[PDB]
Amino acid sequence: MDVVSLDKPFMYFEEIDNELDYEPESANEVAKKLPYQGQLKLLLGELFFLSKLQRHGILDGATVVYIGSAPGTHIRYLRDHFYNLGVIIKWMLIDGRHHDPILNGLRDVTLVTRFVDEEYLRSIKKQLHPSKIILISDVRSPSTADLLSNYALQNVMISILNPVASSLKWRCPFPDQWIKDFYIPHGNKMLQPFAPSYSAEMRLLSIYTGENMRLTRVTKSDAVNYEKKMYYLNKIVRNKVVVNFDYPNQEYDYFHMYFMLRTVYCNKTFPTTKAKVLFLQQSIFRFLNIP
Amino acid sequence: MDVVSLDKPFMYFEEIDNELDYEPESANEVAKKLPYQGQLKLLLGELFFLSKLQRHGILDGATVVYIGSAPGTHIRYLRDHFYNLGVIIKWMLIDGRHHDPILNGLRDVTLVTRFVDEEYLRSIKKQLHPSKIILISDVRSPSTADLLSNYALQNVMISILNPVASSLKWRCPFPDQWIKDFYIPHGNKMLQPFAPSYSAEMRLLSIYTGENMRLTRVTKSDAVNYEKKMYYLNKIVRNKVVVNFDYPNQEYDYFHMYFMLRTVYCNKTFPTTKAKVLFLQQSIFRFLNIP
Ligand SMILES: Nc1ncnc2c1ncn2[C@@H]1O[C@H](CSCC[C@H](N)C(=O)O)[C@@H](O)[C@H]1O
Ligand SMILES: Nc1ncnc2c1ncn2[C@@H]1O[C@H](CSCC[C@H](N)C(=O)O)[C@@H](O)[C@H]1O
Ligand SMILES: C[n+]1cnc(N)c2nc[nH]c21
Ligand SMILES: C[n+]1cnc(N)c2nc[nH]c21
Repeated sequence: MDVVSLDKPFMYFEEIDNELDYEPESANEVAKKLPYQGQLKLLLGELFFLSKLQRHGILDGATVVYIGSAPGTHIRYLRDHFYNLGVIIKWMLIDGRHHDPILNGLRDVTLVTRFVDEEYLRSIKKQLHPSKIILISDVRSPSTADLLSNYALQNVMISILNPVASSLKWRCPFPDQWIKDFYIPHGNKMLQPFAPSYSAEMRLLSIYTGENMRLTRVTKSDAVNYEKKMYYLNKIVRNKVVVNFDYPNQEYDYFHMYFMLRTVYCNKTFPTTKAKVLFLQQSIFRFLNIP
Repeated sequence: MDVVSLDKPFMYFEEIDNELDYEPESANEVAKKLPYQGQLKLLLGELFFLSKLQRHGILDGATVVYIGSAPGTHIRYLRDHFYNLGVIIKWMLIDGRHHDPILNGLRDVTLVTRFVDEEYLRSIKKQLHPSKIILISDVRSPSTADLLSNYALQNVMISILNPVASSLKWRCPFPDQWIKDFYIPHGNKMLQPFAPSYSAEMRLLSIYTGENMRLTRVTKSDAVNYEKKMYYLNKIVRNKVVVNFDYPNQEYDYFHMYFMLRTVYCNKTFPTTKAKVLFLQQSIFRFLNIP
C-alpha cells in the first residue's frame, strides 16, 4: 500500500512543491473511480468558493450567473444548502443544453436555454441591473484553439458582467500544442479533489475590488510548469493513503475533500470538525447517489 | 489681465481640484496659438515620459516602438537628445503615412510604412525578440466608435508587444456620445502643456512590473467627470498668467512646461533649475522653428 503522513493537502497550485515529466501513457489509465464523480468535483469546488464569499459577506443578496450549467444536477444541492442557511441568492443558469428537471419549480432559480455570446451577455447585464453578480463558468467547446476561444469568452463574461467575484474553469493548454500566449484573470488556482485521474484542470477564484481588473499572461514555459506540477500531483500525491488521517477513508482525495468541507457553514452545531465534515460528506454522497 | 499665484501646476488628471459644466460654444474658439504646437505638445510629453524611464534605469538598451509616428518631426529632437546623452536606444517608427525626411539616414532609427494590425504586431514581436520594448502610441482613426477601436488596438499592442513601459494617447469619449464601458491600462494620466485650447486629451503612462497587466473600467459617469475637470482646466486654469513665476513667459502652459522640463537630464551643468529649463526650452523652440 502507498502510505504516508501529511499535515495538510495541496489546496492551491502554487503549493505543489515538486514536478514530474508527463508520461503520455497515463492517458490510457482509468480516469474515474466513482459514479457521478464529475458532479462531486464541481459541487465541492463551488461549495468551497461560495462559502468563501459568504465569509467575506458578499454572497447574500447576489445573483449567481452560472454559464455552462447543464445538466447541473449538483447545483440543486448547492442551492438547497444556502437557501436552508437563510442566505438570499437568485440563481440564473444558462446553457444551450437542458438542465436536470430537479432544478425546475424554484422561484429563486431561472433556467435559460441559450448559448451565450458577447451580445447576449450585454442584454443579461442590462436585465440583471442593478443586482450584484457572482459569475461561475464551466463552458466547454479540446484543441488549444478551442480552449483559447473558451478563455477569451470567459474574460468577456467578466468585462461585460462586471461581477463581484468569479470561479472560472482553468486548464492550461499543453506545451506541445502551444499556439500563443494569452491572459487569464488573476485569482487563486484552486485544486480539485475527485478531478479525473490525470486532469490538469483547476478553478480560478477571483474577487473584484475597486473598478480594476488584473490579468496575468500565460506562456509556453508556464504551460510546461503546469504540466509537470499537475502530473506530479496526479501520479504521486493523489495516489497516497494518508494514514495519519483518522477518517473512514484515508485516500488523498478524501483528505483533500475534508479540508474543503471544513470551511463550509452549517445550521447544526457539531462538537468537532470531524463530525461536521463526515456529516457534509454523507449528505453530499447521498444526494448524488454515490455509495 | 487674469493673474494668479501657484505653487505647482496640475501634472496629472487626479490633481485637478475643481470642475465646470462644458460649454459647447468653446469649440468655436481658437484651438492653437503657436506654430507647430502639435509637435511641441508631443515632444514635451515624450521627453517627460522617457526621462522618467531613464530615472528608473529601463530606457538604456530598449527598442522604442512608436506606432502612429508620422510625420514625426519632433521625434528627431527626442532621438538626438538621448543619443547625445549616451543612452543606447533603437527606434522603430511605424505609420502608414510618410515620415519627415529628417528622420532618414540614422542607423538607430528604422522607419516602417505600414498600418499595424494584430497580425503585424505579432511578426514585429517575433522580429524584435529578445529586445525590451517601450511602446509609444499616437494612432488616430473621431466618433466614439473610432476611439473605442483605437483603444482596443492599443490594448492589443500591449498584450502582443509586452513592453516594459508604454505611453498611450488617451481622450475619454464624450458622455453625450457614450456607447459602452471599456477598459484602458492602468497608468498615470499625464496632462499636456500646449494641447489644443479645449482638448480633453492626456497621456497614459504605464510601467510593467511582473507578468501582470492591470486594466481599469471607464464608465459614462467617468466620462462626465473627465469632461468637467478638463473643461475647468482648459477654461480657467490654462488661461492664468502665473505672476509669482519669474520666467520670460508666465502663461500657465509655460509654467506647466517648466515643471516637465525640470525633470529632463542634460550633459551641460547648470547653476539653477531655471537655467536648465530656459536652455531646454530655447533649444526645443529653435528646433521646431517656434519664435
Ligand atoms: N457559450 C456557451 N454558453 C453557455 N453554455 C455553453 C457555451 N459553450 C458551451 N456551453 C456548455 O458548457 C457545458 C460544459 S459541461 C457543464 C457541466 C455543468 N457545469 C454541470 O454542473 O453539470 C456544456 O453543457 C455546453 O453546452
Ligand atoms: N494601425 C495604425 N498603424 C499605424 N499608424 C496608424 C494606424 N492608424 C492610424 N495611424 C496613424 O496615426 C497617426 C495620427 S497623427 C500622428 C502624429 C505623430 N505622432 C507625430 O509625432 O507627428 C496618423 O499618421 C495615422 O496614419
Ligand atoms: C491528455 N493529455 C494530452 N497531452 C498532454 N501533453 C497531456 N499532459 C497531460 N495530459 C495530457
Ligand atoms: C469637441 N467636443 C464635443 N462634444 C463635447 N461634448 C465636448 N466636450 C469637450 N469637447 C467636446
